[PDB]
Amino acid sequence: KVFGRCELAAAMKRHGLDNYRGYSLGNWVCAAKFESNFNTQATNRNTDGSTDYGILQINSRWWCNDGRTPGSRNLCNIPCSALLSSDITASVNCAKKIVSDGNGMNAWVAWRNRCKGTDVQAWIRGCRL
Repeated sequence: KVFGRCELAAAMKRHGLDNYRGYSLGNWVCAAKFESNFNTQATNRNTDGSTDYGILQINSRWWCNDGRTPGSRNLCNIPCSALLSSDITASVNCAKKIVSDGNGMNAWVAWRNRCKGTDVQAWIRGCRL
């Protein structure tokens, strides 16, 4: 599923991401834009052999099982395929655990490089929320 910007903002808000760990909703929308272009089916292979999955490009080295990332963990307790669903529940729950893990949203390199320090609220501007 390819979400609209405001559609995703509303879904993320319903699932409790606004202000989660102090990160306003715009941060999460910005992160999804630059990680996946709002596409739940996005997958990208990393040099280390792990793969990033879903709307927030959650990585198989730590967070989910894909059966092909040697030495990895599955801290979210899910198959990585769960992160590709049109229903973002799994991605949101897993993201809550990632962002709570010490480094905050810096876990998403695209957030750090493209959202951090910018007017992230612009990403939810005009949205009925």
